[PDB]
Amino acid sequence: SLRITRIRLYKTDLPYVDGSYGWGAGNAITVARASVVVIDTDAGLQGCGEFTPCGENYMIAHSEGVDAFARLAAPQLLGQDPRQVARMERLMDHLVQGHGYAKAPFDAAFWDILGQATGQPVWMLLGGKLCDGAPMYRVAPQRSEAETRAELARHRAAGYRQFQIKVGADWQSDIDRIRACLPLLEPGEKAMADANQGWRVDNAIRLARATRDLDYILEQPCRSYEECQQVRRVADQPMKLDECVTGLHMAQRIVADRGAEICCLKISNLGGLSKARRTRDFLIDNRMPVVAEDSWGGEIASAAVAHFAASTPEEFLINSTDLMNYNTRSTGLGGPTVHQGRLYASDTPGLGVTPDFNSLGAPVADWAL
Amino acid sequence: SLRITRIRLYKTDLPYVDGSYGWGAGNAITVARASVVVIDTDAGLQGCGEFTPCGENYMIAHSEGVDAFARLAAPQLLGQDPRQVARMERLMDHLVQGHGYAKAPFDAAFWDILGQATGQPVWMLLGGKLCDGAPMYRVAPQRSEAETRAELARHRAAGYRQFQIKVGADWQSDIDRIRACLPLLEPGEKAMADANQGWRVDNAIRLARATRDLDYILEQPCRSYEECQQVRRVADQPMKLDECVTGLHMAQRIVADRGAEICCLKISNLGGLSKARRTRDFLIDNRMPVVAEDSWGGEIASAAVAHFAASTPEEFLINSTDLMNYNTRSTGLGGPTVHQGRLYASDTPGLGVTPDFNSLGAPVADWAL
Amino acid sequence: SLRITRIRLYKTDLPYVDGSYGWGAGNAITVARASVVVIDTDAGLQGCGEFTPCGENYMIAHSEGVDAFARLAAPQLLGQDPRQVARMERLMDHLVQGHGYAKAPFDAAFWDILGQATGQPVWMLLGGKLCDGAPMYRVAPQRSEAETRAELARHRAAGYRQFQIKVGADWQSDIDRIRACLPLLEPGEKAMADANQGWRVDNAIRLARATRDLDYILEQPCRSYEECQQVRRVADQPMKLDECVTGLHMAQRIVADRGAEICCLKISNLGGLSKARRTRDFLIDNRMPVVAEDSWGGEIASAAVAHFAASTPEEFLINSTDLMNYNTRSTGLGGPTVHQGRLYASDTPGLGVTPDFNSLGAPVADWAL
Amino acid sequence: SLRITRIRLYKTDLPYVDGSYGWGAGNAITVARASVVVIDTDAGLQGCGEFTPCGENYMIAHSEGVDAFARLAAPQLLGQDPRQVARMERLMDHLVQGHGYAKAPFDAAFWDILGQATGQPVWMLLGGKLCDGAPMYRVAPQRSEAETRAELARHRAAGYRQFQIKVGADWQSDIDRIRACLPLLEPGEKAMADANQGWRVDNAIRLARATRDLDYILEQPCRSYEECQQVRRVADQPMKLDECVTGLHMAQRIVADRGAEICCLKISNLGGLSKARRTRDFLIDNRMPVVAEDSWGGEIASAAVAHFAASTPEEFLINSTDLMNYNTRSTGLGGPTVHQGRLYASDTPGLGVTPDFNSLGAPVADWAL
Ligand SMILES: [Mg+2]
Ligand SMILES: [Mg+2]
Ligand SMILES: [Mg+2]
Ligand SMILES: [Mg+2]
Repeated sequence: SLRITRIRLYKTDLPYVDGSYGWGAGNAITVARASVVVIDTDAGLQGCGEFTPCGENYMIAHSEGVDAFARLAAPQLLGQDPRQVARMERLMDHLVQGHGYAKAPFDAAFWDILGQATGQPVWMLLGGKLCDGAPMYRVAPQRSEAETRAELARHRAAGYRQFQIKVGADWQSDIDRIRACLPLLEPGEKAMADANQGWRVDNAIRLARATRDLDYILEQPCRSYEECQQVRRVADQPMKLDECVTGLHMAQRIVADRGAEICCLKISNLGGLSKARRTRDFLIDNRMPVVAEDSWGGEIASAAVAHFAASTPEEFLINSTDLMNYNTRSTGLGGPTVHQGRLYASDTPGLGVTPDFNSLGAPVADWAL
Repeated sequence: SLRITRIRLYKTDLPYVDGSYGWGAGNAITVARASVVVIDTDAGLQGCGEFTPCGENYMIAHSEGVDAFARLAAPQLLGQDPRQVARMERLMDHLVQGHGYAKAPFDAAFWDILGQATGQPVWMLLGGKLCDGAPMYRVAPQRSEAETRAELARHRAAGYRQFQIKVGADWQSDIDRIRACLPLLEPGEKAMADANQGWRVDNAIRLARATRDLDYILEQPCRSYEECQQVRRVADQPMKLDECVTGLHMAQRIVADRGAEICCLKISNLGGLSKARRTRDFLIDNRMPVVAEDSWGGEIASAAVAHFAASTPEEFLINSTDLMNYNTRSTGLGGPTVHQGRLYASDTPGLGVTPDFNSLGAPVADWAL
Repeated sequence: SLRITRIRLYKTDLPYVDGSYGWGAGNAITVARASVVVIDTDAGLQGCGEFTPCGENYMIAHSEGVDAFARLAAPQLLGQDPRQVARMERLMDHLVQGHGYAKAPFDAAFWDILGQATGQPVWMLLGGKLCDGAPMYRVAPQRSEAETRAELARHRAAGYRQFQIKVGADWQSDIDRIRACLPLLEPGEKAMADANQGWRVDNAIRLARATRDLDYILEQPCRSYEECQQVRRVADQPMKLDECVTGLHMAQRIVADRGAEICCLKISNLGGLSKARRTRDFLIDNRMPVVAEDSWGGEIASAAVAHFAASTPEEFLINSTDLMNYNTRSTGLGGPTVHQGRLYASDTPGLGVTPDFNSLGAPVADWAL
Repeated sequence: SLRITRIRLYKTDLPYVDGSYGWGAGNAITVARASVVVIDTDAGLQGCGEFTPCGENYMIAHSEGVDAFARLAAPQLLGQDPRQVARMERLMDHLVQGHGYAKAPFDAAFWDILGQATGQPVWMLLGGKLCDGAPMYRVAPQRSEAETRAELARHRAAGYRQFQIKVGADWQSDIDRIRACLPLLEPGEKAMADANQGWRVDNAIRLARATRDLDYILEQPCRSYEECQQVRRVADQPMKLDECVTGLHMAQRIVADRGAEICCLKISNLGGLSKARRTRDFLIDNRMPVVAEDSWGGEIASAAVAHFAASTPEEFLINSTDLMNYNTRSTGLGGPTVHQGRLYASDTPGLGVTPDFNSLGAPVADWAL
């Protein structure tokens, strides 16, 4: 028998590593606001979760929305059994409809507590270690042709075989970016051109027609699924859908249409690790390749990502990412590690992460039974 | 770290409690043939699982198929970590395609071992106790109409408030059998008419038109999904689909069509608890009412059923049944308990059931290292 | 009048002529396990049939399943009239649902008995000799450039005009294999790239795109039909479906969608010569090109293949294969022949084959009336 | 080895046993014009076939069309092997397109020859005796309440349990016919209202709505399939489709829509026994109830019908009919028999009928090798 005796909410800043990070149609990242949920039990077990967006207009999700949900839910979540992850899921969904991003860090703490109570890592409770090290990608580059060929060779020797070309702000120069990058990677390598919902549908098509002879992954060219499918009418490139993959309902529709070659799964865009796990399991059973990820964050959100990716079948997992190494600051102590281009989950009980209390500060809100 | 060190296959007879069990187009269960899989490990943890068909021609499943599969798979499973349920699932699926019924006892034994290794019941590893005592039904087999009135008094006495009327042997007398049964039930009580694929489409339509002024659940009127949809065109009765619900592919088709009011989920028909869980979770998310069951069997089969039912949201769980109480003989020691017409899962680690070695006899096959 | 008086089951090892057979996503048939069914009658007419899998995970079928089926069904088949193939078909399908592969050798033995009782070869009862010598293909060859050009020349000289490029284990080098083999063929000639369910959907699309300028038959690129259709969205190459063609239900779907250019018909994957003939005749009437085959096997299986091929209209028959020539051991005495790259059925009554009792050994099971 | 040496065409009058035969929207058949084909071989095996329309405007078929087909095709069939029924089918279809009704007597004669060459009845060559005595219907009656009771009592005692009401000339009084006939038959019995393509779609709907509380079979209410489907939008009655079922293509459409509860199969409307068998087997595999019959005719047409019925699975065979007993004159010697309201095929080799050369008179056309 277990009871939740306390809920606290922490908030901190996570500056970008380079200082400047561009995405989509001219968006700006410099500081990302983190929300850390800490849940305490009468047996002295404590779990932590995290939601951090990559921009406040990236998905149907913003940083102040975690506080507002917690204020309604946390008094109603006190005295309840936290290792019963699905029971907590249904209770949080009975308290407020939608708002999945805000429930996400609570759910990760519940999975963390389940892991500690069972003496097992989170990947074990998600089915086992189906992937020994998730493959990763490098977000490189932007620079000169001679510098690009050098930096790709530094990524190649480090073990990276997959590269993201960040596009979506100017379809015409994006054509030039794609055309110049692809002869610079060698035979076995993957390039994904992510527009981050950035192109208008006509301009997306012009780019597809101009790069029709080329082998790359066309990733989220437009905002809606319907615009993306309209681009797909012309585009033969393996299409990766990301921001529009908001849950099981959209996954069902992507499957019904065979509407993408890769589905990108962001844990908090799917509304928590419980819902993210169910969407991937559905997509895997329908033999759809997936990426296992979250929007942004430090060690705590990255620990959930690592366990999500390790529990994905190796045959169908395209990549994952090391979200904690995109920041100069931290949210938790521990989390996942990176070894030779691959992302590895912890094998210790729970999420393998505890809150970095000194980085976060005193809690901004607090509910004790 | 854990390894499978021994696999034993057991076979035993399970005689029916009321002599004959009339189901379908003229079939009968007097003695059902149980198949029990016992898995040993190097840490001394033992898991067990059971498949028992309710008739050898009922679904795409028969008792001798378990032996056949076990001969092919069991040497390949020795030395493997049975706690990693999804890894075993994919291993078994890599070794043979389909034949899910035969993989089902092995899958139940893994969830048993993982349960013991975590110190938790199977319902906790399936999400939590989302239902505290599954509302039960009792099947009233194909007998005379004067002696099913007394059987519905006998089953109501045992605390059941839901009754499955076995029909499907003759549409004409089945109309009479339905019309006589319905005014013999009190407020709050439900009836389902299960034809067990027995009716021809034209006859099923005739039955549906003749009983249009009545409230009962029309269950699997014909063999195929398509046939049942042809009936549904005319039949306004809530339709339960059962035998044709073979997996997630069918679940997807049923949801796309909104093709039933109830989907029955038999563990062995879905290919084990791992796959059953996922079809359950998919249907609940699409707000399809479910029944959590298996085909037939003793305490071991019933243990997996009870944990499956307990982790199903009570809002969407129509019923389950106590399979172990249909037989005069046992497969297991322990298992689930029933109290006032509700089925309760065990709260002890693992499945909460061990093999009844004295009832089972010497194993028919034994693989060790 | 005729009655089955004895059913015997034989099992034997069929080793591959060239050691190992590399198919699909990295699989190997070093030794195949043959299942031979032998049926005796009260007029002393004997029938025989064979199911042998090309890998135990190739389709929904394994070698131990025949044994399992026979144990349940054979006591019920004694005393029954084997000439009446549809009655026997019916009976089997009443005893078990699905498991068509296991029913397949029984069905072939019945067609064998009907042929002997009517004094006609099996092709005659299948409709007549609609093809005089079925075209064949060679697997060809994974070698040098000169050694390939020379080995294709000797197969060409021997009468072969069609070649199978075995692919499916590595999309990237599979591109190279297709690109290197096509300029080595001359122009009346046909290449089929069989991935054997090997590719992930995205990689199959990459391959199809990189070889869009090339004329070849793209064969079963992915596991499921839906995945193959997703590849077909992009690939203009004639598509051959094979392992997903499991029955009439699927053929209807394929025809409705116009979803392939060639349908590959494996006798045992269709559930026997009775269901294979009906699926064949359905596709032919809808003007779909067909291949007439089976999974694997000796002379007994090949005899069923040859008569199946001989009764396929020449205009729509793509090829067949000499399965008996892939092994170093025999299941049968007699069987079909190969002349100038073409497969010829026997013209003597029945299947044209008797069991090689010296090779088969002691029967593993024997039921007598 | 066998060769067609001689083809003869005969023509004869078959007067209706009860004067005039009222069907559809104002049609009457008093004398039907039979076309009998007689095929001789070099081994002295003779085969016969028959097509007789029930009215020249009944289906896409008339009596004079057999002559026309024969004059074009018969010189091209001399020297051919008649036992190879699919080779003959495909030769005919190569010589002319469509006109299957005219090919139908030739097809029957080839099945006759094959049965003689193999020493087996045609039902054996169509799979076996899957129905022992096909159930029959009586087209009765059409008169007063006192006279209908006496007529249904003699039919009941004679074994009949199924009754056709000939309607379709006046929807308004067809409502009254249905309404007055249905309560004059007991629990087990059945009744089909055959409008024989006769109602206009709005009138068919008015009839459907007026009788929406009644248990009968709505048979071919309108001419086209689409008109029938429009009626079916409103009509919950089991729908029987007949004249519009012209072949496999239409049977595929019917299956896809699940657009009927019974399909009526007329051998000559399907283009002969070969296509008729393939269409039936397809519908039975899709679990559609069928009627096995033909348009009209004497002992030769009825022999083919009885063999067609006998090889239809009894679970799915609704009824058949004794065509020879509707006429006062003969086309053949032998044919099927009737006992206790069931139609029985012959067990002797071939069709079980020879041409009644004395009734047929001089051959109208004669082709010799
Ligand atoms: Mg992205
Ligand atoms: Mg049921
Ligand atoms: Mg193939
Ligand atoms: Mg009719």
